[PDB]
Amino acid sequence: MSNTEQVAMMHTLKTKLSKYQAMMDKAFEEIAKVEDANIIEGCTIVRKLMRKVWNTPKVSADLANALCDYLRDRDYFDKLIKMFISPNTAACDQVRMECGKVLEECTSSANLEYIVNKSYTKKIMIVAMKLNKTPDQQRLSLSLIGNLFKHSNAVSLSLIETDVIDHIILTFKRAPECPDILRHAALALANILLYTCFEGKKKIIQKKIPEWLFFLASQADDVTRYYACIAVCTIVSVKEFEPLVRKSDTMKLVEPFLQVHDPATFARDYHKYAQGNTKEWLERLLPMLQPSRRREARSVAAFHFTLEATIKKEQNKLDVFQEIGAIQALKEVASSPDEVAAKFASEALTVIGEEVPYKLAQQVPGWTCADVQYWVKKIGFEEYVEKFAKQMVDGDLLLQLTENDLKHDVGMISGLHRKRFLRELQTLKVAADYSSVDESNLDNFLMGLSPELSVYTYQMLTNGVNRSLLSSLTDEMMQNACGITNPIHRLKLTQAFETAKHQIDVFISYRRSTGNQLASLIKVLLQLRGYRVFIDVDKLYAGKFDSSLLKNIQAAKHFILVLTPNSLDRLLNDDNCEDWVHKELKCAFEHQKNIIPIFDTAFEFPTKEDQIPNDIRMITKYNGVKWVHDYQDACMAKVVRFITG
Amino acid sequence: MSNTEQVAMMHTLKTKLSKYQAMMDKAFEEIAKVEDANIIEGCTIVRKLMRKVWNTPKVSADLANALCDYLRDRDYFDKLIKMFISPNTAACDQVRMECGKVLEECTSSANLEYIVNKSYTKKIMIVAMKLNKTPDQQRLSLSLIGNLFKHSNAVSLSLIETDVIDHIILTFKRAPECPDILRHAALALANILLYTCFEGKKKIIQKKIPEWLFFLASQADDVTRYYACIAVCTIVSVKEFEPLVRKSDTMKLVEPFLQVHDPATFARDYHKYAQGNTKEWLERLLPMLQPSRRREARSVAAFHFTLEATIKKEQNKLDVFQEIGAIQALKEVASSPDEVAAKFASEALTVIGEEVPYKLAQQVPGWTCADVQYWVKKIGFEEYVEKFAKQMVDGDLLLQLTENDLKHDVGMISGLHRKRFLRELQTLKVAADYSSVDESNLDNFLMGLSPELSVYTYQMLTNGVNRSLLSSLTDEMMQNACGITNPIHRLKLTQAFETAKHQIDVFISYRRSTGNQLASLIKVLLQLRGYRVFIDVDKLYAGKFDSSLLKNIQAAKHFILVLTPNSLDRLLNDDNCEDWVHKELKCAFEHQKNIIPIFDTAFEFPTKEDQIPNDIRMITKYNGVKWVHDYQDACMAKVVRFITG
Repeated sequence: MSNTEQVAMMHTLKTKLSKYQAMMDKAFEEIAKVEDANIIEGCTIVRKLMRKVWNTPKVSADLANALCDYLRDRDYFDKLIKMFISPNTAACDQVRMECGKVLEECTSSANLEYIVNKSYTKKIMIVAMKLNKTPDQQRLSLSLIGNLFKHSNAVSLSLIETDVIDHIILTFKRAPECPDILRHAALALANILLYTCFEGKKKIIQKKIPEWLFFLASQADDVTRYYACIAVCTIVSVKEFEPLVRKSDTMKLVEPFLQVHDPATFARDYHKYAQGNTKEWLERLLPMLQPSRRREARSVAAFHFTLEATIKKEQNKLDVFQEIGAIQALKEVASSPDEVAAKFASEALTVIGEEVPYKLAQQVPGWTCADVQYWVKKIGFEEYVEKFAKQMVDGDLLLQLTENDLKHDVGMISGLHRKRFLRELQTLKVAADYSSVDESNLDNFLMGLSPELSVYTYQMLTNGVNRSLLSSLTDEMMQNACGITNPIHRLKLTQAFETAKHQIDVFISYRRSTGNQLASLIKVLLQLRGYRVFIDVDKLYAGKFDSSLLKNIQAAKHFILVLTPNSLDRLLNDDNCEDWVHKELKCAFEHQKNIIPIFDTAFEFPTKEDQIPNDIRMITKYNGVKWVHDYQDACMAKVVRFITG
Repeated sequence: MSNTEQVAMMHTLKTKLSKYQAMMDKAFEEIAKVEDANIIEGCTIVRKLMRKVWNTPKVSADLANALCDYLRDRDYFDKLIKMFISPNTAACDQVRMECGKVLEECTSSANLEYIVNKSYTKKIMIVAMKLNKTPDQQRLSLSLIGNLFKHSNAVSLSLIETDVIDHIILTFKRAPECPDILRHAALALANILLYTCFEGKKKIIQKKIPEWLFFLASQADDVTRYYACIAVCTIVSVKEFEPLVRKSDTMKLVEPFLQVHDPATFARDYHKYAQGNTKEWLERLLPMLQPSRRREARSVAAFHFTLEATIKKEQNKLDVFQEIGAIQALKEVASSPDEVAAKFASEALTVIGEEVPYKLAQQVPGWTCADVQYWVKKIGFEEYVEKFAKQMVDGDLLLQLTENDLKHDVGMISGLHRKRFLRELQTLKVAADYSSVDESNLDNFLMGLSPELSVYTYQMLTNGVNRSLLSSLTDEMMQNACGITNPIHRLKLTQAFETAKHQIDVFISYRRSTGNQLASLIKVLLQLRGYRVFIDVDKLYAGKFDSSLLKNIQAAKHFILVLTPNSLDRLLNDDNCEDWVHKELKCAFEHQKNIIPIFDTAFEFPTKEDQIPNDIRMITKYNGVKWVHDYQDACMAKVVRFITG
């Protein structure tokens, strides 16, 4: 499998993770409504998504795992557990069903560990035992039960205390008409046997489980038979229980069942149930290959490891068999006289092949020059690798590259070759993880905004940009400092800040008939001293009378009221606030403007002050400037003092 | 056939598909009225279009198929089915007829599969059996019947349960006068026999069908005879049924009927009926070439395969005979002592010739360097191919090319060579599918806007443009980022975003005798300022006063009122809205015009403002301009400011 494919996988993973995180959040909004149909629909969407994820060509396992992690990280998993185990869920069993199905999809090793750490284990087990009303409930029950049985020996042994084995027996005995029940039963038995001590195995066997595994291995369903063969061969792998399985006759079915199948053919049937098979479950199956075990057990183990090798080739994770050392046991079995086992082991070793030179870390800033060399080589620029080495290019340096650097320091002459190269580098830039350095999850943010914007991450990050600062950038800063020359991309992120939401110094109020002199004079005089001073002289707009007359007051810090003879007279009995000086002054009072009356020399307050409306009457008590034409400069200085405080 | 022709075909296909999709939509808008003449006319147009499509020089089959797909995709096909089978259609059987004729054109393999998937099959069958009232009904009936008989064995067998065979017999027996009836009968018999199991074949034969096929093969019509010869030779190809045909002279007619024709002459005759001939129908005919079958059956099969080879040469799909392996059976027959069959088989093999090196995928971004090399070669740039290879050019890179890249990295020195090359590349760009990457069918949108604009698709798509954003682009973004340097093309898409929304600009209201000279001057001054400004004097014609006065206001955005010594006067107590200035101003308010009073130099509002009707009273509290004759230019500047903000 190529480095182009390593990149494509990483890229796809990051991309679809970002996408499915968002879609999962939407589905979790329907869950978080806490309404039956919405929880059902949300869980249905999550279920569909998780299955589609598992059906994704090769990143399926990683993408499933990452979403299982995200479910824990978001507490979505915790919420599902609570909204499954809660007795209130009896209001609609279909809510419990959909929650349970999702939990089934999400029962990763780390999710089961979470369940154990939070001690939900027995609650979930009992609630699975309560899921019994229909074959669907029974299948889901046996599934969740069997999934709990993928945790360590102590947990399985603790769960034996529930006597769920008898519940399992009764479940398949009730509804053998469903092959999927027989599958989930045989699965549960395989899992518990694989994940239990000698004592617990003995307790399981006492429930006539070898004879029930004979029953299961006698069914028409190859997946049930596969699990039944694994389960009995797990028992057979223990010396003292071989006679009990011999008495069950199941070993006599085992090898013929394997003989009439091929692991890779069975893989295509088994895929739906192969999804979620894991390293520690392989580590526990590995002992069944050993020459100490029965030919039957060795044959099952060999067939199984070939099947897994097939799947792990597709996943590009054949390394697991080297990590657990299974390759040695396969060689032993391939050399053994157990022809069936030896064939399957030889076939498994045929699938094993050879290692990758490097698995590249998605944290590409951490790349050594050796990594860059390998990448460059594999993307088909071999003749330049020596020059990259000579230039001592590293992960960080790659991310900074421009065509000039190629043109000059790499000496890479073809513009076309540069285009080609840069396309790969852009792909890589998008694909790369930055969480190594991105404290702010700016990468995640950009991906969410649009995936390609990932390309800019490292530049802006290294310029010291972070997720909080994005609000504050000009198109210039973006374009130049962050190098986002594409205006389309700039527009996209601009839309984020367009959607992230949701001055006058002095207003002059005056009498239009008489304050006209003093007010505009004040306007002009204040325009000397650098104040923005505004007044309804020469300015009105937008048709129906301009509400600017109050908006301009709201924007103003200071409110000057010109008081000329009889200026206040029309405010008398203006209780309906019809007078515009009233509207202006009321607005000033409501918005706590720094209000200054300026008294013309001839001004006098109205005799009937009590007739001034209550909301504005306070103006008769206010702090103001008696305007004296003789002392205009001093009067204006006083006005400025009231403005400056 | 050249790659230039592959491109021309692909181009034409994409082009005419876009066109005929739009035309089909128009016809479907007539159908969607659910009114007899509109359904009839729409279906008539679709029928004409489908026949014209079938008459299209090369791409006929693909274009027909793509439109059959589009019909399903648009649910147009579903609508036709419903509007055919519905009992309400008995209101006008001509509706059912036109729907049925269109369905006949549109009964591709996938369309028949749709019918089967939706279980409409028996409903359509029975309704076809009800189409019996005229020779036209009978022909269409036998057609739809025969078309249903081109689905797989189980469907044909299920339709035998209707005893439609007796209906078929009675139909042609009723109307022997019509060659087209005899054709659709012989077709239905050929199809059902070709698409049925042994048991169903036996049931068909029991309806005296060999003797009816004698009758049909005895008729003067060569197309009826062809189908009759195929039908009997289908029966003759089955061991137990040779005597059931041999009871009749039909095999004795068969070879002489072939002998007096040439497959290519018959192709030109049969064309009308040669349309729609599937691979699957060929796959079922292939066994009739085998040396196990009669000389008659081998002769029919050989003649037929020559005829089909003739048509598939024209359609550029000779590959079918390699895919189904018919070439081997033709070689066997060509080697056989069946001289007539051997001649036709030799002629068929003469037509077969040799394969194309590549059939290019219209998804040209997916092209390998090998594909580009092949393209470059075939467009007549062979001497550069090695340089393209050396430059490692791919599908994506081709789409990015500029003359600079040719000039430098290809070292294509002739500007003329570049022009020539770019012309082909533009053609290819237009022709190419992008749906591989275009989530939004922006390609389709651009094509619909104008086909050549396809040229820009890949650039803007790779810049991250999508169908939603197009509204929002500046001429700069278009020109520069999207590279649409042709302003004409920019204008075209500008028209699209103009018409993504949705003349007198300013109306002048006045009291006639006092707005007068000023009102007129306002028109003149605003016309000097470029506004199309009109007045009460101008816009009264050939009818009632209101009915010409007011319409100007709705089309205007801006509404000036000249306020004057009798402006508002006649509005007082005008509760019945009798005053024309009232009607004008009310209309302005109702349609939210940005209304601006212009106060004459000696203007006063009515002090008895409370007598102004409530719907227009707001005008006394409006943003206006005091006209002062001495400052006419400043006043008009102010008017412009109120208009523009």
